[PDB]
Amino acid sequence: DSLIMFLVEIFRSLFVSNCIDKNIDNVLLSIEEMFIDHYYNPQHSRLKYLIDDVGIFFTKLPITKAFHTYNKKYRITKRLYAPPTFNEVRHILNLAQILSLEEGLDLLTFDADETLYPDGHDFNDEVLASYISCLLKKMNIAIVTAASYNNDAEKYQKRLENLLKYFSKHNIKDGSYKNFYVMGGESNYLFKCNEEATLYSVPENEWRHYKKFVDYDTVQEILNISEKCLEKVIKDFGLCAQIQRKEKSIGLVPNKNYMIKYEVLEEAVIRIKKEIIKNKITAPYCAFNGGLWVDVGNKAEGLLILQKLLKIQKKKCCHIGDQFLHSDFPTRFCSLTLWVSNPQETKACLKSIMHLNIKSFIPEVLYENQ
Amino acid sequence: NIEDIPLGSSEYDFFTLSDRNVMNSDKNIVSYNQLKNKDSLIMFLVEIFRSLFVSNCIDKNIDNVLLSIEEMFIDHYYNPQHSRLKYLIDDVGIFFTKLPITKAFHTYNKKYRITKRLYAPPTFNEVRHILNLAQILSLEEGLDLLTFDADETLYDFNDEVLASYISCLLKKMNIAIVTAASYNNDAEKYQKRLENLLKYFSKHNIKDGSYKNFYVMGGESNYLFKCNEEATLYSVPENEWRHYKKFVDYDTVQEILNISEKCLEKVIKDFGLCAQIQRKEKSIGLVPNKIPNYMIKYEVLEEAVIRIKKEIIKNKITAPYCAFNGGQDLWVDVGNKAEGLLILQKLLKIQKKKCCHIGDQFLHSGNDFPTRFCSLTLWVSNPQETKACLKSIMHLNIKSFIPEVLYENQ
Amino acid sequence: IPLGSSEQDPYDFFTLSDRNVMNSDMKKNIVQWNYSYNQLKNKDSLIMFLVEIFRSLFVSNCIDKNIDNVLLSIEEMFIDHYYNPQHSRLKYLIDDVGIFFTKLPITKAFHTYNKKYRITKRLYAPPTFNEVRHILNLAQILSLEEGLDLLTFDADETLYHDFNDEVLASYISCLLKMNIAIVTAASYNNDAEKYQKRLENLLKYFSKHNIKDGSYKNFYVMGGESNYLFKCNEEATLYSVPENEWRHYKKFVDYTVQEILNISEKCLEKVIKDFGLCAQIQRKEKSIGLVPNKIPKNYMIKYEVLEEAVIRIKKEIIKNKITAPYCAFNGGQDLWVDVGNKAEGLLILQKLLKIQKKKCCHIGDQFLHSGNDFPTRFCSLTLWVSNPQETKACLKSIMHLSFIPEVLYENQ
Amino acid sequence: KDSLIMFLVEIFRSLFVSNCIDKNIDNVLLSIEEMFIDHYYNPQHSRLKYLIDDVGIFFTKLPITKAFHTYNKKYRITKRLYAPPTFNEVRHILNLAQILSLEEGLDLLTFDADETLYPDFNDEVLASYISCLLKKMNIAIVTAASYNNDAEKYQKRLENLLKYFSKHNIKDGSYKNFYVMGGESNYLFKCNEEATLYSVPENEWRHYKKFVDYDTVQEILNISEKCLEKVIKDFGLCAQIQRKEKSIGLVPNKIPSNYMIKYEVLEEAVIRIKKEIIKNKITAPYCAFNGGQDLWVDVGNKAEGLLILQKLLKIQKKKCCHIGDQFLHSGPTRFCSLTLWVSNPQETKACLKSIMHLNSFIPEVLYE
Repeated sequence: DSLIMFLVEIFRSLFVSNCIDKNIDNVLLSIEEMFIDHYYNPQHSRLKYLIDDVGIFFTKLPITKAFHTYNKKYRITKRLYAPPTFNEVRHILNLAQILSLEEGLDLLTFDADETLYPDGHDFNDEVLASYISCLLKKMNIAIVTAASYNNDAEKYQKRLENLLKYFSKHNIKDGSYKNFYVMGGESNYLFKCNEEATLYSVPENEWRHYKKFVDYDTVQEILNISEKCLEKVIKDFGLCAQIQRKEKSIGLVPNKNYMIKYEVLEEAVIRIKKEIIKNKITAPYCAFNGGLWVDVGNKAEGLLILQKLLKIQKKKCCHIGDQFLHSDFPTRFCSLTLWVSNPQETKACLKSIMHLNIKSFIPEVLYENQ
Repeated sequence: NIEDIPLGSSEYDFFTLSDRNVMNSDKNIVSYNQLKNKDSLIMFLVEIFRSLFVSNCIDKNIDNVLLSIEEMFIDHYYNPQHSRLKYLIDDVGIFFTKLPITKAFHTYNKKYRITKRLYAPPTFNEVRHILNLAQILSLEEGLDLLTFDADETLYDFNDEVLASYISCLLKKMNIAIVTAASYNNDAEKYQKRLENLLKYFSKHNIKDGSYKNFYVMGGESNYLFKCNEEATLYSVPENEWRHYKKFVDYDTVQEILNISEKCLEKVIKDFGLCAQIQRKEKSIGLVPNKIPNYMIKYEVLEEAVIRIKKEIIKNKITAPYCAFNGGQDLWVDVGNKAEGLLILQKLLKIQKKKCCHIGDQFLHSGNDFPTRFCSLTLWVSNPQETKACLKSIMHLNIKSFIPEVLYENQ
Repeated sequence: IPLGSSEQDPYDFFTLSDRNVMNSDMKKNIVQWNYSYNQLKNKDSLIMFLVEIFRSLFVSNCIDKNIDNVLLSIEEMFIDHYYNPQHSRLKYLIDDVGIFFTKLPITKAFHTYNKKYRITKRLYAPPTFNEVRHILNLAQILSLEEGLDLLTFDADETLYHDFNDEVLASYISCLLKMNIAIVTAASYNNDAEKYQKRLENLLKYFSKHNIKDGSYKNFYVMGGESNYLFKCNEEATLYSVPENEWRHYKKFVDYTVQEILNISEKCLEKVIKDFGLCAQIQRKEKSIGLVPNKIPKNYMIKYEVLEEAVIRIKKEIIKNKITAPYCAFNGGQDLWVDVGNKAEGLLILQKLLKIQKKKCCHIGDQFLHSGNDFPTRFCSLTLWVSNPQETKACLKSIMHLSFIPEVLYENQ
Repeated sequence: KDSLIMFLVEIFRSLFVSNCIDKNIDNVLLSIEEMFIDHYYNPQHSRLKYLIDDVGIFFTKLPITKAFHTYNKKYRITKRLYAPPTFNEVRHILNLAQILSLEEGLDLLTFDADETLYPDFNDEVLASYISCLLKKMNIAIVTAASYNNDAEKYQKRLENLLKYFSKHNIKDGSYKNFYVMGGESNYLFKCNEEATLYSVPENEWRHYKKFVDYDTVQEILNISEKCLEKVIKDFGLCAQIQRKEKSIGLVPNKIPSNYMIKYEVLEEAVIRIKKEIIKNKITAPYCAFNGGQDLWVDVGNKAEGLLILQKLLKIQKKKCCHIGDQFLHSGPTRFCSLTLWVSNPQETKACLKSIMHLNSFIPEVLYE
């Protein structure tokens, strides 16, 4: 809600000034030169001054070609009473990031909790599985999830079986199955795929040196502080819920199920962080309300581990998620992040990613089949 | 009559909260001015509880604050035009009953203990619950008519526990269904949408005379239907209830659709939409084509509504209508669900303190359906809330039952 | 004219109009810089509408380059609103914008202000509300290629106690050689001499410079907002213009006038008893006021109590169903309800002199009055000046209507 | 108190729109006073600190409930049906609670001269109160005007106040308790038997001040001088750069018979200065101030000077009270001593009259 709101008001002022359908190249190219200036000198840039929480530009964002591409198809400037909206600027920034990938991509990462199964149940989309299939032939595919199953690959495969079903038919002969990765526990458990389209655990020895270290005792007392507070949350609000503890995660689960108020869940999240602050713990963790789980580790550092493990340059990486569902350390600080809000947008970006170096193909981020 | 209800049939959310293609699931994360204009009475109470919370007194004795609010509510019930509440909030509505807002808060606070929170103040959704509680607690003498907004709270129908509650309440009061769907006077198509509800009526509502209390208002306020002993819908002739409705000349109805048709044809050209226009007897719509369905941008559909409203003002038309979106298509109806409610209580000769409407104000504008003007309204956002409110209505007068507006089994 | 004599503006917890607390020019601009967006937007919606446009151009880092395409598009809307004030696109975006009696060259006004003060060279301070108040004042002055026949001043806001500025008495004098009108809420019946005492040093200047060429006849004074008219004679002395002479240009209000005074008096008597005020009520033929008593100086009435009393009187006016035009103001230390309207007093002066509205200009400070009482740009072109330095700058530009118009600094 | 005043403004607004503020609101007020008392005991872990981050520290227990009753009984703002409490009335109530918390009196009373004493000093009734208060406490005046060691230049501004001391505060030796701190926190002065200012040697009080070396003080002025030099050329100013040893200023030139700089340019230049210093990794407390017509960046701050006079005169923080105007410097002294926010001379004399009667007199902070 920083860079998007930045352009939204700019377009709102061009709208009410009655010039947004005319030649706004002078305004667009000044913003683009701002973005190019920020890409070269990201510290003490002019964009940094206006938007202090702005990330790092790993690419040169062609925001002028992104607006012209979106406006030629959807004619948002021909609307007399409806200015450009939050979602249209978001589509334009997704359009600019895809257009900036002239070199191509070697690693494409997904947020499964938001992109592959936002419903909360196993993968289920053949067309989406087909896009991931053909993209796996050209690049590495990694999937990041907050599921807490420790290191048993059968539980993670249960959620992605419909996706691994498609790998069985087309992704075994050419050896592309070797490049598919799964990071469980946000950033603590890694899995790969074999010839039989089955997930197997990658031992820590093969990738532990790519993850920043956190003390075992530090991990535990994070869960200890989280445990006592949830116990008080149960007694304070008379909840019919139970605490489920794992090696690096602890959760507030309702008994089979019972409904916990969304506000009480948010209240519990604010008691946890505030308590961890009072004990002067500096280790990164992720207290998450799903409509509660406290994982030691976040999905952003999990994207970092995968970039080091595969030895990929920041330019050739792109992450796909839905920032509506979390409001968190932004994953945009570690990779190029597309923001998709429904499956039709996800299949639109994946189709344009399949045609990156092709000039005849126009980038689309909203309608897969239009 | 609809002349007394402030309709704004022809009168911006940069975040597009009402866009359900992007707002796909339970909404909770995201909105101040948007929630305020949907109901200024809720946000009026949200700001008062927030100050009591930040003054560190919301879990102590706040009866002094609640009772002065309740007295303002009682006074607004007695003189709704010159009351203090009418001055602080201008678009409140009419309190057809005295609202016991204090006991409604104690009831919600005793079960959910929202004042025990240290960091989350009472939210907009919780005050809406407390309001629904006050509306139900005010029904001390019962209900004679219960209206449902089918498009917002019922839809086809597929909920056996919901059908059972309606059947149980059908034995005690008139049940009316108001839908924006228009299938002319053919009750077959309306029967297909309410089939599982009518099939339940066949089993439990035929022997007693309860099936005679079921009404269906199609076309928002244009096509009325009743239920026979075979649990089958049949048209109530227009001549039977036409005098309960503000008369709109047939020449005015067609001209409204003619204005809407030419605006929509221009919207098709301006944006290259793969859509066509299907025209009904009293309604007209912009419908996306089927891909050899297509998609029209949510912002283009919102642009088309405003153009249609602005062109109707240019043509000096004061007839009530409802130009609205609906996610995927555009629809202009020469009809109004608020007048549809007024027709029903005039036909049934119901006094206003014995009527209750159930709808989801998130999915409609306050210009089309103004808040608290036809009857007392319940704002529900999910079926579990609907089931909880119906069971609470089912257990009126039953002192053993504590009214619940959020959780059915809890 | 969309008058809201009994309506009220949104409440201001910051009390910007409280002159006792906001008594420094340094205090005002700091609070203007922060706690002020809602009040400034209500004082003039077209200025704040332009502030947000430049703020977006500034933040996009293009305000230093060629922004003519934005400025000329804004100017086209001002021309279309001048040609169709009822259903202009500008009317849709700004409901309370008002009437443009002239074609405003807003592009040429921005250039003129920017080339002298270089507000565009700033990197951290975008254009402010007061600078887009200045560019618009310049746009209205540049719009008078066909000049002015009448120039009106709000003496309560722009000239004064009594008139005391000979340099300001120099500008009006040579301007008097066009019609000059003085509008004042001060009510002294048809007593021509009591109005003289407050314009004493202005009229004494007229005696030395405006008698020979006969310019003294074109000077007018509207007293009681719109109740008592005065002219100037050969001896620089005000004399009463009989009400019979001009009353047909004014909306007739039934001698209804007395009932407004009875309503306000009874409300102010309750106000005194409610807050234990050491004040009395003074009643004139067409006005009534709450004045504090003398200290056995004079006592002090709270600004908020004066605010409460104003709202009460206007609500009591509504419940009595009186729709006659009037003005109840706060006045800082004393309250006054007058059966008259300065905006109506301007229309009388325009009708009395039969002058086109394109040839009329008004000088006043909108910080000191409400828009429901004097609507924006509905009687004539209006210049919003904040201190005598801006008044002399604007008057000097009107004099030389080689000269580059200046509205901010008299010398510079 | 900008954050604390709006805290109560918003709470009294809800009591207004709930129709209960004229009724008995003792439960709401004493719930607030309990939060204030808990903050006085544990300021770092208080509920109030979570609500207001910049609340600071309360050196006294605030009787905000008694302050509300006192203000409302005389002015009856709860009888207003349409004008809820304003920012100023809560500010008046916050001044009442602080004066009411001084049960044991004051040993030091401090004045910001630029904000509350300069309408040169010309007010006899104000000079009469200061003379009376000097007979029972230490009176300190803090000024941003820096004339270095030269006491004759400072005395010009306080002449009519010092000449009032000459006729009343000399026989009892009250002049020995009058102090002047020029340069914000750099030049201390005292008064002698002739009602005349004399400078105090810095060696005698420098140990009460955090030390900044000639190397650091000068670099503040070097960066400011070059940023101000760019500003004069950027906007074509007819102004000069006046450099002193501990301050440097942008001063407009006089007219041929002074010129005026746009307030936005003076604000544009302060921001350029501050952001350039941060680029140079300087963390020393300086004060870049706008002041309407001329810019001044002084090495030092008025708050540091209040701490200097506290340690020098051996004054407990409960016995200190500062009088200033925070409308003029909202770009805080509340962290060093009890601070009253006054906006006009009548408020100053009202608050001062209440301080003379700290030990039947109902406190007043509005009209004397």
